[PDB]
Amino acid sequence: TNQKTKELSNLIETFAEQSRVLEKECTKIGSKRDSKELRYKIETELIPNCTSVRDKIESNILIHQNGKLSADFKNLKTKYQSLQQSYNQRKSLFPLK
Repeated sequence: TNQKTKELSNLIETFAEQSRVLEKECTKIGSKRDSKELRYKIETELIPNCTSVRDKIESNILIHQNGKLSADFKNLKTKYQSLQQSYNQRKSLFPLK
């Protein structure tokens, strides 16, 4: 409703996308597309931006005030964590060469 909290959803809205992205880039990790540029883009562009997107959401106290939104990012950062883990492992099992 509020413009301030509205701006938060904009960050979350991206996180939500970045979330699917991580799982997207993570799904290809060690699978054909497996390329240094990918893992690099992932850790140097995706995750860094996804998590950075969190700090932006977490920075907005409205995230702690708004119960609904509070869960929004929480679900993203949460699901995002699973992605990094599922991929981080795969990346260790599917080395490039």
